[PDB]
Amino acid sequence: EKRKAAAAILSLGNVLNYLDRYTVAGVLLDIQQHFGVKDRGAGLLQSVFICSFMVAAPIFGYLGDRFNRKVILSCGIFFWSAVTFSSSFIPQQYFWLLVLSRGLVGIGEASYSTIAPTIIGDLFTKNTRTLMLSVFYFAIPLGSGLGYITGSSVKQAAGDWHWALRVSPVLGMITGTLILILVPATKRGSWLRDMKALIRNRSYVFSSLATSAVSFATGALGMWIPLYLHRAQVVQKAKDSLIFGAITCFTGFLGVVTGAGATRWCRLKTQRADPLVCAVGMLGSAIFICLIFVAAKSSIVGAYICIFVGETLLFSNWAITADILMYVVIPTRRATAVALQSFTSHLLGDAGSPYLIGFISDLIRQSTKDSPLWEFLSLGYALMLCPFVVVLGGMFFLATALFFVSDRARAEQQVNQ
Ligand SMILES: CCCCCCCCCCCCC/C=C/[C@@H](O)[C@@H](N)COP(=O)(O)O
Repeated sequence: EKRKAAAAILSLGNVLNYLDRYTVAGVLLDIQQHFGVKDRGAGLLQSVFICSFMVAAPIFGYLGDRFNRKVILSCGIFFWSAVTFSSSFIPQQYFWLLVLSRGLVGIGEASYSTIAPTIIGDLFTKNTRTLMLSVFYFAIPLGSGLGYITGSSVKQAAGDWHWALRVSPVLGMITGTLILILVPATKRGSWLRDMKALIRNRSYVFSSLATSAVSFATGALGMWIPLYLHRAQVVQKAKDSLIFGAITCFTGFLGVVTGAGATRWCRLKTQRADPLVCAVGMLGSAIFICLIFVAAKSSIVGAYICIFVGETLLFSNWAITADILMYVVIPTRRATAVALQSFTSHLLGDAGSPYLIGFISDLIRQSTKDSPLWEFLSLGYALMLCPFVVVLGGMFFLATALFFVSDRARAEQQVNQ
């Protein structure tokens, strides 16, 4: 009751946590025409969000261990909710204010993302704990798709795009209030040596690189596909991001389910089933992601079908990389491994993926005739680097597969002693 409600309100907070990152991505067209910026600043928004998130996350993992986790969590939520509401009133000439507010929202969300799973893990035990944490993660695809749908529908209804940013913090105030009320005051229960031991961990290194490629593809695509689809529709002379949000929710759930089923099918034949599957999914999704840019030139329904299948296949290896890190890393180094892997996946992945895609798009457009057709074509050419990164991530998962047996053998050897 007390702890099941706490888990419920923390799951709602995570829904809001992910609903506030993709509200900007679902209204990006209106932001560009309002502020007059090109693809570069549009990518810079999400890049600054992720660059602040990945730097604040370790610090809040260090502050939550020392001080009250629930106080930091509640102050974080309220803080990003306020930054989101206050930034909705930014006038036209201050785009740097909007980018800096995106960065501040990323700092606050880092507190929640870092501290809420520890609270849920400390409230529950065993299977109860495993299910509860799962419900918390269930909010990633639901939150993302709801962010897309919310931004698009609120811009459609209100006649303005700021209301996309204005409607969500009202729920964050209530979630922070109930986290003050519902969530109990739960208490707490060398890194460089662990890093020295983990750099020689070939399977951990290559799994981290594969996760970095996944993050690159996910960040760039989730930022730039709702806008690429709109440009495709305009050249093929709102709805796009609503359909994309529905697809995002359903494909996140379906991808987790299908990855679990595939690994459960492959446990009968290969000891390297966990990484190998992760590779075959990636080289699968890379076939379909590229097809997004082949179908959208002629049909948007084909683009949606390819998004569906490629997003199901890209999201299948989300829960299997955690399996690999559990398998190959001894539990004393597992916290450092998770922290460093998150930092590496952000830094080499989605911290610069949206800005890189925007910069490539702008550089293609500058050396070429300017037109809606060429806007759409330049964004497609820029986005064609996501399939290449997915191919490299599949190669890195294969390299993890070659060493999975050896590294898991040494991990079991060390934990048995
Ligand atoms: C073409 C690719 C476009 C990609 C766009 C991505 C935009 C952001 C979407 C983020 C989706 C995350 C998917 C992960 C899902 C799992 O963590 C949960 N479903 C686990 O919860 P459980 O299901 O176990 O309850």
